[PDB]
Amino acid sequence: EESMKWKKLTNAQRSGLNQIPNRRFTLWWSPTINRANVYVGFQVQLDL
RNA sequence: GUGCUCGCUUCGGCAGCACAUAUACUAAAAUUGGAACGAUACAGAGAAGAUUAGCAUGGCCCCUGCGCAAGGAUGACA
Repeated sequence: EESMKWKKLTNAQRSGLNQIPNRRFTLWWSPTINRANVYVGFQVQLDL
């Protein structure tokens, strides 16, 4: 992600690269955000 | 069918008369065909650059060598 910070990327490529911090934050707090206490509703299993 | 004709005619009947005027995708049944993104089976990183190593070229500035052209200043008695 650091090496790609300056490599002449298109706007759509950079927009899809400023999401890694959000993905890492969501994964760090995943045992709390994905809880079924928060987000009441049906649960879905990843098929692997 | 109902009721009526001063009709034939008998109450057993007959001839005529008024009203009735055109429903239905019509259908109960006939058959043989073509068929999932529903399951199981497979795969499943389901969103990234699709790369980095040398050398040479190209630009600028010196230094050295060779060539071409045009030149400058200087040196040498018997």
